[PDB]
Amino acid sequence: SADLRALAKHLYDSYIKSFPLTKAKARAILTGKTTDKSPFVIYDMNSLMMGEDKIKFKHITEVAIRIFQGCQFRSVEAVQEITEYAKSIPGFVNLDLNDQVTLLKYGVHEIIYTMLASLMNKDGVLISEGQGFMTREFLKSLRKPFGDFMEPKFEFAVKFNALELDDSDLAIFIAVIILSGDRPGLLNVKPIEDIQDNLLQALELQLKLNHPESSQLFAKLLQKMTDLRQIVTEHVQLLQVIKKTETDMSLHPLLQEIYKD
Amino acid sequence: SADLRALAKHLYDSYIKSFPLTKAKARAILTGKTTDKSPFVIYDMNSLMMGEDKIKFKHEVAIRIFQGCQFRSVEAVQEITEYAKSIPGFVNLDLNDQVTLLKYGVHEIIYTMLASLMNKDGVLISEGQGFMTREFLKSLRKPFGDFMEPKFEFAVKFNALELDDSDLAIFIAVIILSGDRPGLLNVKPIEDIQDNLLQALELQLKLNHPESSQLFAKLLQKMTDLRQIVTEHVQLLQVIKKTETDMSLHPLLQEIYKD
Ligand SMILES: Cc1c(C)n(Cc2ccc(Cl)c(O[C@H](C)C(=O)O)c2)c2ccc(C(=O)N[C@H](C)c3ccc(C(C)(C)C)cc3)cc12
Ligand SMILES: Cc1c(C)n(Cc2ccc(Cl)c(O[C@H](C)C(=O)O)c2)c2ccc(C(=O)N[C@H](C)c3ccc(C(C)(C)C)cc3)cc12
Repeated sequence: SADLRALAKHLYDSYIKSFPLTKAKARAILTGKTTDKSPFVIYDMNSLMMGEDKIKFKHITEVAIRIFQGCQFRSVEAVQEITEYAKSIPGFVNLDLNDQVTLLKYGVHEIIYTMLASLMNKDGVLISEGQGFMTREFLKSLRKPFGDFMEPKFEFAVKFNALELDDSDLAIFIAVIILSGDRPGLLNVKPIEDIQDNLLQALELQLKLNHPESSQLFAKLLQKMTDLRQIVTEHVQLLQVIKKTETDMSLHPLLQEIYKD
Repeated sequence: SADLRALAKHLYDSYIKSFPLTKAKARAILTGKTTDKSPFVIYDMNSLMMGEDKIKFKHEVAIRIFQGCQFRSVEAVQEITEYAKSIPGFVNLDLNDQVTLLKYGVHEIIYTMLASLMNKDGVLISEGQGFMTREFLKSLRKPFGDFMEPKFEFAVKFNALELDDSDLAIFIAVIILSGDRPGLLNVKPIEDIQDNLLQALELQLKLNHPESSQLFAKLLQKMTDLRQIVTEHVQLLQVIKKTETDMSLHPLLQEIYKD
């Protein structure tokens, strides 16, 4: 039980270090103060063109494309954040290297949607590391197939953010997603599930000591893993339609090499 | 706590009352126990066509097998419907909500209970008196050949938890009482009923499986594997309705597929 506190704090610390924009920092920005500087708001086409001028995005080499490709940049950015984090989970580095890769290959989408929930409200999502805020309505207004890209993630974020999880809770949750013993292609599932049994224990205790008035929060949190998986499925189906019916490229074939799987 | 033991006992009795073929019965048939009579195995044609003699058909071949397979499915929708009414609070909800909860829950319940009738080599049929092999089903002409295999793949993973009926009774309740279903008017009274069911399920597993860590959590993550075979199955329904348009889908099952 103290061992489990050690694990929960350890992961909280790794999560702080590995991820720039935490849920507290992001919640702050999304709702009035802490009133340092408001974010640039993109709400419509014209506010976008000024947003590229002002904020200055790292991914600028249409329009519904250019945003789609910002997500990809940021996703690939995030994957390295997630990989460094995975390496701090007790036992992860000592697993077979083939298993490590597999776990990350399948975990990362699910983890990206989880931490994206942290950056969203009902009305939009923080971009450029907190400097910006793109409206939900604007994203739903983009043409097919791009109008329906972001919406399944907002629908999710609304339900997930209602659980009112802290970063100390998310940190453990993230480690549980990564260590799923049912990913296709794993060679040695035993030690994976051992580690996950420990993370789940720690999550259940964390969840009790931190939210003792919210009954069965543990069970409700594990039920959202269903909703996570269904978003990765709805998203693979969309990448299908893009690679099928879009000149989603030109390209530097060296770019689409970077942004494949 | 005592009240959760009480809810658990109540739901177990409604399970036994509403389902003719329990897991425990299934398991006794599948092994070699003297409590139950060994099944007639069907592993190809002639075995099928000799199984016509030792019974039954339902009450071409891939058509005749899958038409009856749907008949047993309506019956199961009836058995599940009757079980659901026993769950404290369910019948007190909005009527619209009662149907929504069944519309999305039945498939998840059917495939959970179908696991009880299965091991890796095949599946119990005709109330336990036949057994049809996995390879035989897999040899059937496409698209029906690939119909049963996801079910087998889930079942083998799920039967690994070694749950028994007193555990399934509660779990099946939790499935039906999910507040995250499309088109529900008042989620909140549903979420409260589910909150009790999980509390009850938690205790039930800790008492009935004291040596197996995080079975509460391992079990709940299997709902992700169920949702997946439901979505895989409607994809396959679309294809069946176009290739073999000679085949009738029962209206109760018509209404359920619109999601
Ligand atoms: C991390 C992330 C964020 C912050 N957003 C919102 C968002 C919305 C719009 C823009 Cl222009 C954007 O980029 C800006 C410039 C930024 O954050 O700096 C970000 C996202 C929007 C969508 C996604 C997303 O769906 N990523 C999926 C999981 C994804 C897609 C494709 C890949 C591969 C590797 C296959 C290319 C991985 C992951 C991820 C994110
Ligand atoms: C409850 C159930 C059982 C016990 N099985 C195994 C099985 C396999 C084969 C037969 Cl012939 C069978 O029926 C016998 C006669 C019986 O009475 O038990 C049952 C099943 C196999 C499949 C399914 C299932 O997926 N049913 C869905 C609702 C379904 C949808 C659509 C169709 C068609 C092909 C008609 C479009 C069938 C079934 C359900 C079951």
